[PDB]
Amino acid sequence: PLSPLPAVARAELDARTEREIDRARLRRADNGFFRSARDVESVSPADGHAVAVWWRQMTKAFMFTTLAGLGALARDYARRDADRELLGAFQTVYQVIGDDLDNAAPEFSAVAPTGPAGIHYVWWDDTIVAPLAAHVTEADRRAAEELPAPVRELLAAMDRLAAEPLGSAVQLRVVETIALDIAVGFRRVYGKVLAGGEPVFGEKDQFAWIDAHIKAEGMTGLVTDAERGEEFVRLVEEYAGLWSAALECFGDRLT
Amino acid sequence: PLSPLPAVARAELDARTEREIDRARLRRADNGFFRSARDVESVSPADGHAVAVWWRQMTKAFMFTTLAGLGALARDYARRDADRELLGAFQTVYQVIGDDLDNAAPEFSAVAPTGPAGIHYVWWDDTIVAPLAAHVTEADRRAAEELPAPVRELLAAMDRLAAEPLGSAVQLRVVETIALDIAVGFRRVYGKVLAGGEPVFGEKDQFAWIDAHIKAETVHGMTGLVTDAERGEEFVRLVEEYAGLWSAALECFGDRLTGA
Ligand SMILES: CC[C@H](C)[C@H](N)C(=O)O
Ligand SMILES: CC[C@H](C)[C@H](N)C(=O)O
Ligand SMILES: [Fe+2]
Ligand SMILES: [Fe+2]
Repeated sequence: PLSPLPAVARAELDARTEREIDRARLRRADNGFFRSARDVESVSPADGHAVAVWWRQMTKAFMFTTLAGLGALARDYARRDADRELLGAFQTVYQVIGDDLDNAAPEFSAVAPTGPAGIHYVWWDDTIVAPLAAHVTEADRRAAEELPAPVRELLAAMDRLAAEPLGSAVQLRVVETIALDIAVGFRRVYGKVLAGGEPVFGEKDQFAWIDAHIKAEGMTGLVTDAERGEEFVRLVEEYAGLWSAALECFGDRLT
Repeated sequence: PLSPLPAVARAELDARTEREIDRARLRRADNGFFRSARDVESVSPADGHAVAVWWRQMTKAFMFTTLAGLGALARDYARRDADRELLGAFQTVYQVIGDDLDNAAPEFSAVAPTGPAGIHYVWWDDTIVAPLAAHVTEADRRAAEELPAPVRELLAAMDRLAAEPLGSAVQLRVVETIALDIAVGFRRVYGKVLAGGEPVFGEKDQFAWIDAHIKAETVHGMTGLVTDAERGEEFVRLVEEYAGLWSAALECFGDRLTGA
């Protein structure tokens, strides 16, 4: 009869994880991506396009490997009797993934393309990558798809967490924290990409994907014993560090 | 370059799949569960309770192992380029799971409890198993939890499909075919449970779980996830196995309703 840790023990896990995120240099003030997105004067199409391709692959992998992690947990709950407080947290994960896979929240369903075109990595590909690709060469496009080492390392960690029953809680706990600052950074960068001196993105609804996200924006509820709690913090530490290294790679390329 | 098979080959897979469901004797007129549910004059609390406990465990495993199977497919899609037609079929699996996990379809959310109390195996436990359990002895309650062999075999197949990237497609293809007849069967069975001379289910709203399932299946493809001919053969083999085990588990229900 599986149950979550007592509340006060879960509050401690929340504080420890909020500290690891601090420690990983992911806050609006500490990560170079959020800073460069604000500081830099203009962005070349090739630089903006490369970051857009990297993000497409990162968010694709985030969605699918978080769903896989939820499935790993589902496999366990098929063979145990999770109590209703655990089941509620399990439902939350399913609901949150539904933003990226099916535009669940009204902030998304009103504006997103329907069907598969609305899946968030596809919607990003169609509305950010594609208009930038017209301003770059095929050789550039192929180069952008050879992902840099910090992005590759984060994707490798997502593949490992795809098999971990704690994996979806780890990924959503970290990503939900930094999501809004990422979205605001993108709103800024792609307003500053210029081609014939002129902005590539110059209408309102070319930012639909980004603005829907800024509008739109407990996981420890799935920890069932103190040991799994320790594993949760260990995994958050690894994953938060890899996310930070990947976002600094964004900042470096934008300069 | 990951794409569904051409529409001609998928239509052929669909026909082979319908034939496997026919051969498994899962149709309305074939399976002993639907027959017994229509024919029996009355159902004892102990017999109704046992079937409801077995059902609770079967539908709990169906939900979690189908979601696990979707996760196994997600593992593969994380590193491949599935085209938009595959992605659309993937979205559909996610949406359909949401009925049981989150009462996604409006027919369900209009009556279901909110939060985890609305998960379908939990809602069944609270509204069907619990009122029946008031009318059975402790010995009988413990016996009901000793699941019979055909039920255990089906749960084991569900565990095996939890790891299979085709597993969610296999389970939904079969269950969506038989869901209406199962729900109608339960409406008939639990309408005929009497304790003393009184109906155990004497108020319309006690049937809410069953009536919602009947409406959702009434008022309203998985082969689209098959990406080559070798996977198509595996899909048909898995459907044959899984449909056979579903039919045997339902035959076990029918036997319980007609026992000496
Ligand atoms: C990593 C996920 C981010 C924050 C966003 N939800 C997206 O669709 O890309
Ligand atoms: C096996 C699933 C059946 C058809 C129903 N959806 C339920 O919640 O039990
Ligand atoms: Fe998203
Ligand atoms: Fe259901």
